[PDB]
Amino acid sequence: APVRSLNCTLRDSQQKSLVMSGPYELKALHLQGQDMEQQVVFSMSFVQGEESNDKIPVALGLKEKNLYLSCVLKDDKPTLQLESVDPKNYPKKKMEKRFVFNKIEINNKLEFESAQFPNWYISTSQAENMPVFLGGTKGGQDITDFTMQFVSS
Repeated sequence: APVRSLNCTLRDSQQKSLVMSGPYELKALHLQGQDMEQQVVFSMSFVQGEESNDKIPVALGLKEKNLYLSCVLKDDKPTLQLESVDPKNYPKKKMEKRFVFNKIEINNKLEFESAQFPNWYISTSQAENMPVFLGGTKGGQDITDFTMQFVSS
């Protein structure tokens, strides 16, 4: 209850929208028009962590589902996953580190760094219908910057 949330959608800098692939996967694809319906709405929560003018810790859950983006090791590799949680205990202000991302504002765009694995960012691929992932390479050919749209649902 003592958590401030905010509904929104994310679009990568290449203007791709995010959509639920499997029950636990997000995909980024060029979506437009009415078809923009298969687009995911997040509830962004301002949680506890080391706040700053340029870094704001948030948790990213799907709007009315008990599903959260979390960063864990899977094969020794930092990996982004959708994690289901107790729908009674979430969201909360002191989320577990896995669930926390630092939101960074860069040139009217956003980057989400994993608080658990520093310098690892939520990333999308140049190509479409590719899954959203955790990447340890800023710049490069993979996209780590986003734009956010305020919404509601």
